[PDB]
Amino acid sequence: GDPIKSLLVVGGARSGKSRFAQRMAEASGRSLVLIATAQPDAEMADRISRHAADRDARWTLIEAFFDLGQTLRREAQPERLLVVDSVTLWLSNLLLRGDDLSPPIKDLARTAARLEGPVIFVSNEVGAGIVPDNALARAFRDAQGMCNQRLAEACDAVTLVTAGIATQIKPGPEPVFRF
Amino acid sequence: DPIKSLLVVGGARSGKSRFAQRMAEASGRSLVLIATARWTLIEAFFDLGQTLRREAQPERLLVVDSVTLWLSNLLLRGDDLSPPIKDLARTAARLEGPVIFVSNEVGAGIVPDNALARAFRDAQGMCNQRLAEACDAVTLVTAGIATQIKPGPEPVFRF
Amino acid sequence: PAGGDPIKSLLVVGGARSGKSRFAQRMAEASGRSLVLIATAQPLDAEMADRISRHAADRDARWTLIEAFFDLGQTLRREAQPERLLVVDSVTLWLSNLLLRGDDLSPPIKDLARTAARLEGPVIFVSNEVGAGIVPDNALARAFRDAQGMCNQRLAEACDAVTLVTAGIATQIKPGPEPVFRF
Ligand SMILES: Nc1nc2c(ncn2[C@@H]2O[C@H](COP(=O)(O)OP(=O)(O)O)[C@@H](O)[C@H]2O)c(=O)[nH]1
Ligand SMILES: Nc1nc2c(ncn2[C@@H]2O[C@H](COP(=O)(O)OP(=O)(O)O)[C@@H](O)[C@H]2O)c(=O)[nH]1
Repeated sequence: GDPIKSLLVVGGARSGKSRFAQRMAEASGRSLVLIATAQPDAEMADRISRHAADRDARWTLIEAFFDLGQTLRREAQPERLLVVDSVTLWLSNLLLRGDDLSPPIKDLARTAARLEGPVIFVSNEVGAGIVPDNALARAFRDAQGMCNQRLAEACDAVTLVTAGIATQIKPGPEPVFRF
Repeated sequence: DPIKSLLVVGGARSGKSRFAQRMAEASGRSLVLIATARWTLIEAFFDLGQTLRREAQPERLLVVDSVTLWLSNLLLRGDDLSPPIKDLARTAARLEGPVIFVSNEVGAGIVPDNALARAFRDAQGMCNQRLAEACDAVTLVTAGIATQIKPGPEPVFRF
Repeated sequence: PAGGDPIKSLLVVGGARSGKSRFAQRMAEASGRSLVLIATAQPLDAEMADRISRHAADRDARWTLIEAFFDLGQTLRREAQPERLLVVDSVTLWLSNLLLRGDDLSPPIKDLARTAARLEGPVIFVSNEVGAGIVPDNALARAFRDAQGMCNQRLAEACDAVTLVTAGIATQIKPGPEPVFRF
């Protein structure tokens, strides 16, 4: 079909969303850049090594632990495809630093909608479990859900990845009901 | 084809509440909100079934704010949830006018450590299955995007 | 191949109390095969014993039951036959049994995924999505969540068909062409 400038990929923990984003990037023929958001315990180091092992010499790596929107604005061009490592771990970095999450979320969705070069956003679903016991985890769950809603609105295409299988949900007609 | 009932399921801050609200405001009907200036507003923490029967008319379009919190209530009071959940599903088929039920998916994380969360997780799943079966239509809302799963033929696999 | 042609393998994925077991049961009862439940659930407590009771009560006398708390791949390889249909109770509870015994999870996950390629008869795998909540507090819960996600990826790749069950309603996601994008 026609080229898009923005894809959002939403999936659970260890859903295959990362691998799916990587394959969509490697099929594009663009210059490939990974926008890394993960801060390196041994659980994170293992993830970062797994991902790095499974990326060949075509890939450039730029770190953006906090300044993700600014990084996207600076690095995006038609000749390149940027893949955001994890929207989730970027949100996690802001939360734990003390940041108010609503402005950076609003700014990222604004940036997504105005992109001049293609970007794939990889993000977690974290909303389909029980209400968390502590306040900070409830605020994170809330913000990640708000963030994915804003990004889905801004982005040209949205895919859900379940057990390694991609399903497109945008573009697509919203269901209509007559009562 | 017109429908009498819609179940809307999503995660926390999925966009499902605003999806259900917006489906009413597209309907041409007399929009009403149930809680557990074109809108009325009613409370039903413990009667929901009984309530919906009373407050539904052919011209009205009710919206249940959370199935999720009504469940919580019966849970807290120590109620056997199997009969009430069965009742509300029967109710959902026989309303005097249309109804949009808004409900959470809560089963797609790990098994909770405390008994009450485990019991609520279980009831919420059974409740969504029973409302999905009774309702004419069911939509999954994911990151603010609605996908229809009913009506539509369920897949069949042969062995 | 047409969609109604016999398949060898189906993965059914859903959250807790999603209808996934009933979906598997319905697909099995529509076949003409000898129906065998491969039970992985241990009656560790009253809550598990209740779930076991509900599953036993749901199944008419057409069903045979074979326990495989730990040795699931070996059980499938031994018990699969062209005239039988094997239904795996819960992949999730098999993994939970391995997690608490202390086994490394990756080798038996990969063995199960390869096994699903070359059974002598058809199989349905019922498994939980456990990835769509918040990151767990403890290390064992985090290791479990990660292994279950990896397991479902491997089973979905290996199986002829994959369905997501949500509020008791099945949606097919395999077979089906993957989305394609140009950038
Ligand atoms: N402790 C911890 N581990 C994480 C976190 N985020 C990701 N991980 C680990 O990385 C896994 C997800 O790996 P990844 O390849 O990113 O998954 P995919 O892209 O969904 O297939 C999880 O199951 C965890 O093991 C986090 O915030 N905390
Ligand atoms: N305590 C405990 N309960 C569980 C576990 N696994 C499943 N259950 C219970 O069994 C319910 C799932 O029933 P099941 O018939 O398997 O659901 P379906 O196949 O998803 O409809 C859950 O909501 C829990 O109440 C577990 O590991 N521990």
